[PDB]
Amino acid sequence: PARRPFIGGNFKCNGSLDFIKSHVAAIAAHKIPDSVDVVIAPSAVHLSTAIAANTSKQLRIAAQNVYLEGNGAWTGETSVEMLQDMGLKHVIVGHSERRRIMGETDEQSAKKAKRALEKGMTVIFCVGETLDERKANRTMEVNIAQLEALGKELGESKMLWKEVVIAYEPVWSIGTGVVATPEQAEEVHVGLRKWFAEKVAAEGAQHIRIIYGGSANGSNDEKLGQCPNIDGFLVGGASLKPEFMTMIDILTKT
Amino acid sequence: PARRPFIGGNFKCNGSLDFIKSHVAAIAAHKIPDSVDVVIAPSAVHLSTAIAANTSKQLRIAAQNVYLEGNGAWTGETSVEMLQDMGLKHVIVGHSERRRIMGETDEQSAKKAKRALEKGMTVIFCVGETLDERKANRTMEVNIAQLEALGKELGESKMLWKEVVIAYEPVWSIGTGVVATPEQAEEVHVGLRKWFAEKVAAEGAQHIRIIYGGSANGSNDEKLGQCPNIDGFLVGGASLKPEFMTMIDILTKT
Repeated sequence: PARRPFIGGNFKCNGSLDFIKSHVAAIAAHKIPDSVDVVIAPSAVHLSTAIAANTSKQLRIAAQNVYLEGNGAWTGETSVEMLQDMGLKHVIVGHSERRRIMGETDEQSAKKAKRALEKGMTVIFCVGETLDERKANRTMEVNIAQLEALGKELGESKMLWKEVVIAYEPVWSIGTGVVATPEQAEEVHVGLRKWFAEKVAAEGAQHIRIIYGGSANGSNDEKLGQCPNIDGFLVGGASLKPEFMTMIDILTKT
Repeated sequence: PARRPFIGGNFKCNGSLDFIKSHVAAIAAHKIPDSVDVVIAPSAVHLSTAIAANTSKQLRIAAQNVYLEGNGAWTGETSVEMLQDMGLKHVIVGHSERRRIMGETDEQSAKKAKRALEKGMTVIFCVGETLDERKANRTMEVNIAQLEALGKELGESKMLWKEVVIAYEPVWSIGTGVVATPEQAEEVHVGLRKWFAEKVAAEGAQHIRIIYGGSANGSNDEKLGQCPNIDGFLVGGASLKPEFMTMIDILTKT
């Protein structure tokens, strides 16, 4: 049973018009196969610019964040319809930064993802646990509660999980001084697909994509691809460098 | 003690690319004097596009929000550096929608204005109280507090107030169509300028631009402008309508 390899690029709060132009062009030129999905998430101010630079059939732009309200009195916010009007398919939801740093609740992350999913978008729905929580031993407790909020919000319409790519962020290895082992990452991915099968759809638990946003590198990734329940990567800082193309290359070979 | 009149328009989380082009060009095609400061805030997604539609030499584009950190791991967050790279001089800060709905603290809003102010942006700082607060009679107290948090962050560099525009938006007034009588609108501006001379500076107070926000509209706008301490308007709903251009004519004539 094969799921489709999927790699995301998260630029976060990085870039200028020129860097978008030069970087997007860089990735676009890299030969991208059709067995693989490649997405990059530029900052909102750069969506229009990145999209002009994308001369690629294969690659597509995503957005880092969106709101749980349609167009309205929501200053400082983007809506799904603004995204779709610009021709965007993918958006990132639940990133650790917005959850952990910016006070974004599981409900807001789940409410946000559902809304987008209703309208046909693919959501990179991001979940992960911090070191305190790993140490508590609630690795599963924390991730599943993040996931369960999505199950609850999607609810009856479980068709929507189809457009969800799970992103596991090993937040506890982000300069905690602790790095992840491919074993530890895989163990989590197995544990999550187990939840989805057991509590959503056993049939569709083999079709969902779960990617490892966990300090994946040019190396230590050829290993990570090998992990069977790891379906690809959500790169962060490295998505701003040419290392990113190489990471793409690995996914294909693996 | 003459203040240069300032009218700002907030699209809020509204717009389509096509809409943005057409409207921005309808505004640019309007005769704007060198006497009045005009600024419009489209969504971050539409910033590039709005700047391209803008053929005016007086009109400026603004941002409805900015983050309090710089470039880096703030997924879903825009930075002043991104803004200035795009050629933006104005950003909106401390809007009741984000304050009263999304949980932006007073200091969160204060640290955003300061950082954007340090890098020489002209900040549209928003203050305002809820229907309750006004009834509890806590108007000046609330407006002062939101205003104080900026003082605290600014601290020694008090001149960063020079490029501050203050928008008092009654919380009750906004959207509910119910609005502030000129007697009322003016009442608040005196207290706020009272605060500024009192707490900040007595020469700079003469020059700080306090603009009135909320349900501003034709006919009504007219007396509102005549109020000698109301230096302009922050428009939401009508900024989207051809009405906005009319509003600028009134502001100047006044």
